Amino acid sequence: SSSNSTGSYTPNGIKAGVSGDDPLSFLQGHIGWYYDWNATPSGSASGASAVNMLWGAGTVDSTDASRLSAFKALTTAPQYIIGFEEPDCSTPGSSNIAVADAASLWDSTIAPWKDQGSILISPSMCHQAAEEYTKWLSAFSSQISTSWDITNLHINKNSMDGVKTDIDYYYNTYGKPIWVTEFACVDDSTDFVPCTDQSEINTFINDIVALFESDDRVQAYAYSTGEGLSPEWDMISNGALTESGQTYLTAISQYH
Repeated sequence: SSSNSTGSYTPNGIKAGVSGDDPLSFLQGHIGWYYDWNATPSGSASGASAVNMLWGAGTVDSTDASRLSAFKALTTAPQYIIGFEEPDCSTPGSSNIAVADAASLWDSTIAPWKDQGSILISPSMCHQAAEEYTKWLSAFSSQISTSWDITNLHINKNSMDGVKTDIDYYYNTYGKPIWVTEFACVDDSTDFVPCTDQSEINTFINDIVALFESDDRVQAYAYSTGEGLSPEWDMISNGALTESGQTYLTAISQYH
């Protein structure tokens, strides 16, 4: 053996993860990792790694303020840090940060942990592969002094062709391993229309989990439990695991 992160780029050798705390009790034993958009996840699961996150710059609302303040009070080095949630968007549950402000915060507040072994995951673009035209991440990449280890994607698509478009764009541009920190069935061909048909949702979840497992560029992925998606996409409903939640669980259980 030879003479650095404690963590692997695929946490615990399981690509599959989840966003949010309510799902953990249900997915435990079949996921490598989890996060809940807080500085530290409030939930816990044996067998999986907690992933830390800095959601934003701390001014969108009092939750943004609370998360930045918790992140600055960390005294124990994260294994993994996810960067800002959709700083390129201004709509609900997006962090809405100008490039220059985000670069400075990344460098001052996230980057120092790399020295302690933390794996750095980039901010997520809401614009997906249209980041080619909006140029938020590309300008951010130019302005930061400490780069990321792992390129962070949000995939909101309704076909594997669209999923591949996103992975291709980000892999061809940066040549770094990818984490899909949120995916959802959404028709984005025209505007942003979340999928509502359960049968199409099931096919999507089964298809995308197979794609991600087989794609060596994708080192981790997580089902989105974020805001603005269809009720049929909800993983949890009145404390129960929904059909969509069960389709994800069954799909990731074929692997681990």
